[PDB]
Amino acid sequence: SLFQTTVELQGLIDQINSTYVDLKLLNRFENYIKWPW
Amino acid sequence: SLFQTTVELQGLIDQINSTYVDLKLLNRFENYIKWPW
Ligand SMILES: *[C@@H]1O[C@H](CO)[C@@H](O[C@@H]2O[C@H](CO)[C@@H](O[C@@H]3O[C@H](CO[C@H]4O[C@H](CO[C@H]5O[C@H](CO)[C@@H](O)[C@H](O)[C@@H]5O)[C@@H](O[C@H]5O[C@H](CO)[C@@H](O)[C@H](O)[C@@H]5O)[C@H](O)[C@@H]4O)[C@@H](O[C@H]4O[C@H](CO)[C@@H](O)[C@H](O)[C@@H]4O)[C@H](O)[C@@H]3O)[C@H](O)[C@H]2NC(C)=O)[C@H](O)[C@H]1NC(C)=O
Ligand SMILES: *[C@@H]1O[C@H](CO)[C@@H](O[C@@H]2O[C@H](CO)[C@@H](O[C@@H]3O[C@H](CO[C@H]4O[C@H](CO[C@H]5O[C@H](CO)[C@@H](O)[C@H](O)[C@@H]5O)[C@@H](O[C@H]5O[C@H](CO)[C@@H](O)[C@H](O)[C@@H]5O)[C@H](O)[C@@H]4O)[C@@H](O[C@H]4O[C@H](CO)[C@@H](O)[C@H](O)[C@@H]4O)[C@H](O)[C@@H]3O)[C@H](O)[C@H]2NC(C)=O)[C@H](O)[C@H]1NC(C)=O
Repeated sequence: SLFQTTVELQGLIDQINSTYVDLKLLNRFENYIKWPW
Repeated sequence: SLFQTTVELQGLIDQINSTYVDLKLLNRFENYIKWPW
């Protein structure tokens, strides 16, 4: 039971890590390029 | 073991929740200020 819980938690951590990386990358990309495009 | 798992989960939640606050602050700031520079 503890192993299954930890595996699910690790999958969730990986997903959240990837999604925050993507969101921060999108924010930096929108800051990098000019506005009126 | 359960205390360690709960501590890891709480540490994850704190980072998630602070990241959500940080993202929403930037979103609100960008909503307040008009797009043109
Ligand atoms: C979940 O999200 C997390 C984001 O919050 C993410 O963690 C971060 O991921 C980044 C990549 O996506 C990591 O960036 C890497 O940085 C490498 C450079 O590391 C050098 O510095 C280390 C220590 O520096 C720290 O402290 C200084 C201040 O002194 C600070 O400015 C830095 O930002 C760091 O915080 C060195 O580690 C050594 O020292 C520590 C103790 O401080 C020891 O514990 C270590 O064992 C070790 O002895 C390290 O050796 C490096 O010198 C990038 O490496 C580039 O540069 C080196 C030369 O420095 C080249 O040789 C490489 O080829 C490469 O070009 C690397 O590419 C990457 O950019 C970031 O470090 C992560 N942060 C933490 C805290 O871990 C998680 O990864 C993510 N989860 C998953 C699963 O992905
Ligand atoms: C870190 O993350 C945190 C969670 O992600 C976050 O906290 C969240 O903040 C939100 C607001 O920013 C909160 O949403 C509000 O919810 C109000 C409703 O609250 C009522 O229920 C409370 C109890 O909730 C429990 O039960 C529900 C199911 O009903 C469950 O979903 C919850 O998870 C809880 O288990 C009541 O609190 C009472 O009981 C607790 C103990 O359980 C006591 O400690 C309290 O002191 C209190 O006695 C509360 O009183 C409410 O009854 C929304 O209120 C609407 O509805 C009420 C009627 O119910 C109206 O009167 C209001 O006018 C309004 O219309 C409110 O609008 C908002 O949506 C969210 O609940 C928080 N989550 C948690 C877990 O607390 C943190 O903000 C975040 N950190 C930072 C820095 O942001």
